[PDB]
Amino acid sequence: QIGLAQTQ
Repeated sequence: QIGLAQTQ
């Protein structure tokens, strides 16, 4: 289980 969230 991997959750990866990115914002710029």
